[PDB]
Amino acid sequence: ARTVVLITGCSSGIGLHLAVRLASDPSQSFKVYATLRDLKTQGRLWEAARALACPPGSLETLQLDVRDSKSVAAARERVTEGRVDVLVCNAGLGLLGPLEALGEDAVASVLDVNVVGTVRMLQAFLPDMKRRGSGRVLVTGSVGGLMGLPFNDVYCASKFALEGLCESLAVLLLPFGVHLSLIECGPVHTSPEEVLDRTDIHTFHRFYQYLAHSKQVFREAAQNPEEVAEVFLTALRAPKPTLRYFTTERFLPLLRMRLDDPSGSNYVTAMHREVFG
Amino acid sequence: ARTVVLITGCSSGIGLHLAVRLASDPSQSFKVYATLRDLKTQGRLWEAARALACPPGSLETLQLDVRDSKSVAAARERVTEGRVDVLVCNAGLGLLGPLEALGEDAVASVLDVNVVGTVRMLQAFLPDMKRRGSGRVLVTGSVGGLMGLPFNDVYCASKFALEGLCESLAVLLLPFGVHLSLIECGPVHTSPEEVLDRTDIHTFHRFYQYLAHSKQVFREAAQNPEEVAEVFLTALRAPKPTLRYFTTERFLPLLRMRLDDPSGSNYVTAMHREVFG
Ligand SMILES: C[C@]12CCC(=O)C=C1CC[C@@H]1[C@@H]2CC[C@]2(C)C(=O)CC[C@@H]12
Ligand SMILES: C[C@]12CCC(=O)C=C1CC[C@@H]1[C@@H]2CC[C@]2(C)C(=O)CC[C@@H]12
Repeated sequence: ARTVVLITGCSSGIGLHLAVRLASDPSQSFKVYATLRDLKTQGRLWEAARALACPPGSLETLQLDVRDSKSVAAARERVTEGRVDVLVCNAGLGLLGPLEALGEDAVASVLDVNVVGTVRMLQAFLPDMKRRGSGRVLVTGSVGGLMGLPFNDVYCASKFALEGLCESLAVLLLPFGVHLSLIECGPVHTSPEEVLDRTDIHTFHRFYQYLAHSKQVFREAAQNPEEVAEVFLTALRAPKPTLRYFTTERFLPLLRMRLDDPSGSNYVTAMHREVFG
Repeated sequence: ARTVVLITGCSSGIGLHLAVRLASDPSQSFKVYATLRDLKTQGRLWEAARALACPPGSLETLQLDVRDSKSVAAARERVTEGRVDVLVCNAGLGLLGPLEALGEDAVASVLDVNVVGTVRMLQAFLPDMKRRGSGRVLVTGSVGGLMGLPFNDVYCASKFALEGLCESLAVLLLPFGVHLSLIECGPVHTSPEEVLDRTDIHTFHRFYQYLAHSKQVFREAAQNPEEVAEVFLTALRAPKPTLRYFTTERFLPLLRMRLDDPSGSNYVTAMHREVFG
């Protein structure tokens, strides 16, 4: 029997690279259900799949919108094996800008996709894993889920939310045989005018500085998606997986500083200087 | 000029005690706008206010539903002074139970009130604080926002979400003169049949154990609301407030263990043993 894997958010980035890495594995051990919110975006996945020569039947695409529990249930029903060995909750949205410049709908959407959509996947797929006493859940996390980043208030809110969701579930799942793990990613290679109308000139200037700083960190530290995707595989094959895997060690010093001063003052000062010099 | 304070969620608990502590201050330095989602619940606030003899005009109630940006805007307009010196984002919901037993609407509501509602308060009130270069924002946090608790997956999700929201905003607000702080609270003195239908017998049994453990921690460690409310006041009067204040030192050892093993394995094991013995 092959390992059945269901991944959300496979139109690009991590989810696309992980789906074709697993489907193309030389051992042919995995059957992958790559899900996408809109099947019109599946072309890059099929072009990457052909390039790694995934065997016929190793990869299938399903439409799955994690904002809708009916779409979640109908994709679950399309899993012909009647079981999901590995569930990868990767679907996600970013949101960048002055908090007061973000639309209310955009805010609600980031939380609904990143947080409620993961809850909807877990409600639909966990019960069967708990009953069989086996199953692996991998959740794409971010450094933004471990420490707060300026102008990413809502995005960070949603990634910190996943840390608390997963850690709470991990405490309960320990003796059930169901393993949950977050894969903590740094940056990965994957109008000024409207913002200026919704904020003050100083905040706008600080946003510019954040953006110039961010592009520089990205240019210097973004990892290839193949390297990040391999951390998922490592977590998948660990006999007793930990709650968190880190794709890089680059942000651990910032992490440790944050974690060693619970008042948060050292972190706030250090991150303001790191971003705004 | 009096310090104008606007507090959300004042029908009971922390928000009710803080509103009457501030309005009854012997110095008469504060004017409090105590807001409630449903004004039919304001009786306990007025009974507590009379008992502490808050002077006439020291305390006013406004209806404010943080799920609705129109209700947020109309309460802002009722602030006759045209300024809010201290904003207290305290409105919040709990959610307890097996993740698969929680209704989709209940999940969405906890996030919308606890997380999006705080975002809506900050969008409505921050810009004026940034323009004046002064203002204090206090957010009620929880130990459940710092570490994951079994059967509180969504509640923890929402409190961790506030940590990432506030920390992200704090990094930007540092030089603006606007101070944001989380007040980290432990427990504070403030049908089996439907759950059994939505989960397995083992999860149900574990829920019972969590509940018996929780009631015991509460009975032994719940703090009086007057003590918790005073930590808000302390943060309010600090000339250079920190990002986080802790109402107690009881959970710091668990916190430190969690923070010293980034893999999360020590935390998961220690919390499973603490709750389930
Ligand atoms: C937001 C971001 C860039 C875009 C991206 O794709 C992934 C990340 C995560 C790491 C962020 C970084 C931007 C700059 C940050 C604030 C730092 O100085 C340290 C943490 C780092
Ligand atoms: C959920 C809870 C009880 C009800 C309440 O009102 C506030 C809290 C926060 C502290 C929780 C506690 C329940 C039991 C927990 C899991 C522990 O063993 C350590 C942390 C503690």
